[PDB]
Amino acid sequence: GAMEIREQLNLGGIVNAQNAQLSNCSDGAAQLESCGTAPDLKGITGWLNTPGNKPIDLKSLRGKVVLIDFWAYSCINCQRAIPHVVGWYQAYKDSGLAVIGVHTPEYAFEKVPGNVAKGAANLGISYPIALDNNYATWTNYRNRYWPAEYLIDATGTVRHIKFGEGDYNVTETLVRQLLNDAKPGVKLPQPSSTTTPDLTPRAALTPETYFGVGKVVNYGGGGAYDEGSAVFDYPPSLAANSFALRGRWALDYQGATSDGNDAAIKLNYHAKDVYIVVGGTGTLTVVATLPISGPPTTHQVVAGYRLASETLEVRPSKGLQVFSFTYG
Amino acid sequence: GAMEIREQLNLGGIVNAQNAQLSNCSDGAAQLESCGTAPDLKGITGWLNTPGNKPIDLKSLRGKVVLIDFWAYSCINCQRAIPHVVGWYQAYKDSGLAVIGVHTPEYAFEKVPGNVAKGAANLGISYPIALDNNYATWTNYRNRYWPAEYLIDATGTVRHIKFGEGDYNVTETLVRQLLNDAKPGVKLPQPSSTTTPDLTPRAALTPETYFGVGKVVNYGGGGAYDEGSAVFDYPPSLAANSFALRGRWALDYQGATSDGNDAAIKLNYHAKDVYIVVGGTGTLTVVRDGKPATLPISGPPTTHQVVAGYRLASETLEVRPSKGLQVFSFTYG
Repeated sequence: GAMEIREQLNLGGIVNAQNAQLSNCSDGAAQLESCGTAPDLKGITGWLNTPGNKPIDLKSLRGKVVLIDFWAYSCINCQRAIPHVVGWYQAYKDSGLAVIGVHTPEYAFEKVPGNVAKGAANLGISYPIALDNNYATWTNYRNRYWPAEYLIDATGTVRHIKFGEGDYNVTETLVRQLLNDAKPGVKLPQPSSTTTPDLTPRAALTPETYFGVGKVVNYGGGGAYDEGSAVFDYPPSLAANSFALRGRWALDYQGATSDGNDAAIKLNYHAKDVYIVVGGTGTLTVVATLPISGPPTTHQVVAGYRLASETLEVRPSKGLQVFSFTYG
Repeated sequence: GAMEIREQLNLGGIVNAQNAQLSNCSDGAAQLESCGTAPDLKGITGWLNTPGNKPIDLKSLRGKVVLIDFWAYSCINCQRAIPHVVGWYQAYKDSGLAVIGVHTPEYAFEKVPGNVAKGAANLGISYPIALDNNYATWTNYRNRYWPAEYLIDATGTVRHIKFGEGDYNVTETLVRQLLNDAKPGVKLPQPSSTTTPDLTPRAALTPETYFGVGKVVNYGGGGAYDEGSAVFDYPPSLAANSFALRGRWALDYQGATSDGNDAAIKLNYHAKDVYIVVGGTGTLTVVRDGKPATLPISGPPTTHQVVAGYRLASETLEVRPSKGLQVFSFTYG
C-alpha cells in the first residue's frame, strides 16, 4: 500500500544520484515537463540493430531527441504499442529522432537474444535494441510497467514519462515539439497516428493470468498450487476471471507444463481477445487446434466480436509449457 | 514489473469468490461500470460513528448507494480528499447515500482507536468508520492505495472504483446518478463541488519519504541504513528528492527516532508544502532558506506542517527533533 495522487508516476526501485529527479515528471503529461538528465543505460547484456551490435551511450545522442521504450516481445500490450513506435521511428528518424527499445524480460525465455531478435522482426523493429537481462536499466530508470516510455530532449533531459499502454497522440505531440526545439523550423510529415490506428483495449480486462507458482493470483481451483507434479481437477464452480486445471501438470516458478495427455485448462475471463504464452513443441487444442513450435510467445486462442465475460478450455499436448493468459 | 493498460486498476492481493469481478471496472471511469457484488467488510476490529459502535453489514444497506472510502488519518492525501467525502455525506445522506470510511492504518499508532477518533474529529467525519487493523477489508477489496474509493449501487453492485487523490467531480457525478437510479425522481441539492475547492496538488511531488528501515527508498546519506542506533553525518552532496541524517539516530521498521541532542535531518524536496509525520513529546526545529521555526510536538502522532510554500519548487530544509521524537516520514502538498 502507498499514498497516491492521480496521474502520479508510480516509480519502482530506489533513488540514486542519476534518477533522483524522475519523480518531477507526472505520468504521461500532455505538456513538456522537466525531470533531470536521462539516467545511463547500464548493465545491458547485449545489443541488436546497431552496427556490429555495438553499444550506444546516450551522451552520443545529444543533439537528437531520444525515446526510450521498455518492452518484452511476448507482452501483448507491448505488441500493440510497438507499431506506433515503429511508425514514429519511420516518420522522424531523418528529422532528429533516435529510438532505443530496451528489452527487459518478463520470462527466462525472453533472455535469449535469438528469441528477442525473432520477436523484433515479427514486429518490424528496425531501431536499436538493448537487452536488459539483469534489469539494470529498468531499475536505473525506476520503471515498473510494460510498456513504458521516457522522452529525452536534445540536451539529454527527460521531458515526458509514460507508464502503460495508450495515449499515443499525447506522446507524439511532445516528440514533434522536441524535434522542433532541437532543430527550429524543421519540417515534419503529418502525425503517424493519422495512419496508425489506436487499438488500445478498454482498461477493464482480466488481469494478466500467471501460471508461475510464485506469481499466481487467480487460480480458482480448489486447493493447493505448489511446485512439483500432481493431478488436478476443476472445482465445482470456478470464480470469474480465474482458471482451473484438469489432469497431470508440473508447476514451477516459470509456469505450468502439461504432463499427462489429459491435461486441460478452464478459464473464465472478461475480454474480447485471449492469448496464451506458451513454450515448447506440440499441439494446443481449444474448446480448433493449433501447432506450437519455435521461441515461446503469444498465440491467440480467442478472437471475439466484443468485450464480454466468457469461458474457454485449452488442452496443451504433453511437453507444452504455459506461462500465462493475456488479453485484448 | 507488470503489464498495464493506462487507466487500468492496479489491484492488489489475490482473487477470491467475493472480489473476482472487481477488475471489470477501470480506474476512476467517468461512466458507470459494473464489477460484481461488493466484497464483505471483513475482519474489522472496531467501529466508530455507529449506534453503540456496532458493526454495519453491507447487506443491511441495500436500497442505498454506498461509498467505501479507504483512508488513514495521518495520510496527507486522505486529509485533502476527506473534506470532499464529508461534503457528499452532508449533501446526500438524506437522499440515500451511506458512507463508510474504512480506516486501514499505515502505521502502528494508527491502530489506536482514540487516535483515529481524534483524527476523524479534526476532519469533520461523522459517517461510520471501520477500523481495518488487520488489513482484512483492504485485502478483500484488493486495494493498493490511500486514498481509494469503491462506489456501490442500491443493489449492492460496485459501479465505480477510483484509486488515488483527485477527480472528485467524476465520482460525485456518478453518486448523483446512482442516487437517482435508487430513487427515480429524487431531488438533490447542487453538487458539493460548488462549495468545496479541489486542492489536489500537481502529481509531481517528491515521493512519500519513509524513514522505516524496510520502506526507505530515498535515503541519500550513503552507507548502511539498518535498524539499531548509530551516528550519522550528511554526505558531501545530497541528491534531489532525498534525505540524509546527522547526529545519533535509532532506526527500526516504523521510523527514525532522534537519539541525541545533535540529531538532524536534511531534505531535498520538490513540492509547495511539506509535512512531517512524527510521534512523541518534544520540540521540532525547522530551518528553511535561513529561517527557523520551532514546533511543539505532543499527543497522537500525526502530520505537522513544516513548510508552507508559495509555489511548487525544488528546495532544501533541515529538521532538528529533540531526543525521543520518532520520525515516520515526510509527505507533501
